[PDB]
Amino acid sequence: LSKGKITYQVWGIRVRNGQFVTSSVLSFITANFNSNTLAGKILGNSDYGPDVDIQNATITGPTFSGDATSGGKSGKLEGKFFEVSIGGKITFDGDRSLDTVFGGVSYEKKLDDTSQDTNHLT
Repeated sequence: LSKGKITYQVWGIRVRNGQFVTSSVLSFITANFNSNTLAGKILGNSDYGPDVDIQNATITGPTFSGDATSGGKSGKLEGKFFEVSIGGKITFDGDRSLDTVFGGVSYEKKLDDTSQDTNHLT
């Protein structure tokens, strides 16, 4: 994970009414391994509830973290990189019903991408 961009296709899980419900037209998260930045959005639905937005997260080695917002609440993102895959968790201290674990697989890899941005690959 030394350079390039990977755009992942991701799904979150929340608990609603004593069951696990998934999120989501696709949810992307993009990791830029040049600039060590990450961004994306988990799209919800009526059961999973509000979308999760991730602007300007950070990458260090095979780990990433940052802030997220969902339903007006701010969350703390932590996750890992492992077709390759990604997973993580987002905690919302102001409303813990928004807490979610997510995972995903690579949608598009550009390992020789030399851009600095976290715009999704298509």
